[PDB]
Amino acid sequence: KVFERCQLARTLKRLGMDGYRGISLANWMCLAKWESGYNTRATNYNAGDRSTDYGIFQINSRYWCNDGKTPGAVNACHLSCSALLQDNIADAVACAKRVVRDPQGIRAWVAWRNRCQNRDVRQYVQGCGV
Ligand code: NA
Repeated sequence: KVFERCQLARTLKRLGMDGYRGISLANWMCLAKWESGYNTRATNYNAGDRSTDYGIFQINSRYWCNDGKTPGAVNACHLSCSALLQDNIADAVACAKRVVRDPQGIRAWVAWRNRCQNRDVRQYVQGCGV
């Protein structure tokens, strides 16, 4: 599924993402926008280390989900990476929350650092009723 902007903002708010571990909804929107263009079935294979990024948040298989084909990988979210390719984003949200419970927080995603950190992200939630 490719979410429209505001529908995703409300979906995320309903899932308890607004202010989760101090991360505003606008930051999560900026993250999903730059990681996948709000696309839940997005995938990116990293030929360099044999891992793959999954879903709307492009969560990596080396540490977060199990896809059975990533060397020496772990599964911190305790999910099959398949769960991160569903139209329903509940599991991807549970996993994204798990990611940010770690020291880096929202900084775990380099794209957030490149396109969201110290930027005016208000535009991502404007007019969505959130
Ligand atoms: Na894994």
